[PDB]
Amino acid sequence: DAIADISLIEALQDDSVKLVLADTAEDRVWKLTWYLGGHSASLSELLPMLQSMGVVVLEERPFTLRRTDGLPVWIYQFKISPHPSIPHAPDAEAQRDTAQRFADAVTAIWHGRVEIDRFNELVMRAGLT
Amino acid sequence: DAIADISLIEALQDDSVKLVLADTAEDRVWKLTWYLGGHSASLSELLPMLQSMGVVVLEERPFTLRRTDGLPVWIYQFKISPHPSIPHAPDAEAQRDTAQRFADAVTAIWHGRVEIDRFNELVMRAGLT
Repeated sequence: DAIADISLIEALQDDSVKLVLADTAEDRVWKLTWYLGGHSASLSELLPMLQSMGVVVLEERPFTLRRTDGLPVWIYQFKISPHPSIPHAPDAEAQRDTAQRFADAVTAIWHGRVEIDRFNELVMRAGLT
Repeated sequence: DAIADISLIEALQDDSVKLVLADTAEDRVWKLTWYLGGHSASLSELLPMLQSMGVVVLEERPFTLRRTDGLPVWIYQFKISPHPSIPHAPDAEAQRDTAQRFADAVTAIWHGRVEIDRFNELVMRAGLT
């Protein structure tokens, strides 16, 4: 896990943001790793963005460290679960596409390019960008 | 810390709730220990109650264990900060009274005896129950 972590950490820039969404070994539970490259963010603003996605926030674990150039970076492990009414993935390809769309959507939400509303849930419902 | 923890844990009952609010060694930062005696609660419902209090949720740390009678209990450490416009405590007595009112208010919020709105902020603003 250290190889993937330092690779994503080094690829970050000033005030950069990275997300990786994977599935937990159990059923209907996902792990989202959220990397903040330079500045820390509180949960009261980080949670509503994921709430608009339609998933339920279950657990959070914070971490932090310093990069090679002295840039402090933060890592947040989110154990989340999507809404039961959300359809499943017929294959691994659908899971991969949904993960990519989810990461891009939340990244857009953080930058303020969109609004915070339940319309975002359609990304995981109708398979839209 | 173990003496105070097991004392509060043993005093709990089925589906009981306990809160202890203390001040961190730094300035304008508080630590709230939230003990759930029997059932686990997600952050998506535990956070709005504290949001209505007027404080900003900064960090959360989860823990769990089993009691002597086999009852599983959960502990949540919340590192929070009140709103800057909220007045300070002129003495330790005001801090103690505010902590007692805060604990009682949030305990009432969890039981559903009140509503979730910004009116609750007056508890920490005008010193009301």
